[PDB]
Amino acid sequence: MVSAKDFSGAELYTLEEVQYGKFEARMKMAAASGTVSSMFLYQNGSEIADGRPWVEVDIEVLGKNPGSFQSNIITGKAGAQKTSEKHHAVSPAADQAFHTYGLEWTPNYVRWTVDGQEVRKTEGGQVSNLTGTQGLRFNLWSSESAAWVGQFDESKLPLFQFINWVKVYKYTPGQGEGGSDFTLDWTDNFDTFDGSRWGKGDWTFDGNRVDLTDKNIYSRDGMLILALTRKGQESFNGQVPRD
Ligand SMILES: [Ca+2]
Repeated sequence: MVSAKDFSGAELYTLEEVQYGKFEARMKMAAASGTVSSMFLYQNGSEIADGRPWVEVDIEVLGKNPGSFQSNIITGKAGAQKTSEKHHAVSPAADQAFHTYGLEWTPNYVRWTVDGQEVRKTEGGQVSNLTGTQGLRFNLWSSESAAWVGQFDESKLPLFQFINWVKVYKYTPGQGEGGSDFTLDWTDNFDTFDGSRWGKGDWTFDGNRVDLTDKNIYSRDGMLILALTRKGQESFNGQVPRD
């Protein structure tokens, strides 16, 4: 899908969705005023305004402040969303080093972790409204809401978000591993783009100044790269960072 938008971004998403689990991703985020660099659980179809419930859990690095990320739980329905934005410091800055971002989802709570340390845990409330299944996604784009992400600093493009690896665990309460309540299910070390596991976004949405396209996701040197660039300049010409 293609529009006249001058920029292209990326959205990586799992082809399958699941109910509950732990999701970890080792990554280095991208950040410039005006950008959004993320990791989120998402129930496909939530955007359908037919009275259907919205189910989503977010980790979003807003480009204007690379030293922190916003957490969020989105429930309710399209046009009538219920949110819970919170902010958490990340050191060193999200775009300066790799960190391990974790999301835990059970029937009773959602937990956010950075390098194994909890930064947020929500129990009940919106967690009870996270029904159904959710897929694991990551995207990199730029919001037209200057108040949320800051004025768009186009001069800083191109930008790249690097994903070293992803681990997904099944929710095994009381049956988990090492005493925990999660059992490792699968891991992707991104030595390749595995199309049997992931999809690449190929759409855009209002408020996004970029087209999400398949040309903005690729792998090199054990890293999955998400690119935010001007249209036609999606290729990465640098050296992949080491973790
Ligand atoms: Ca890797």
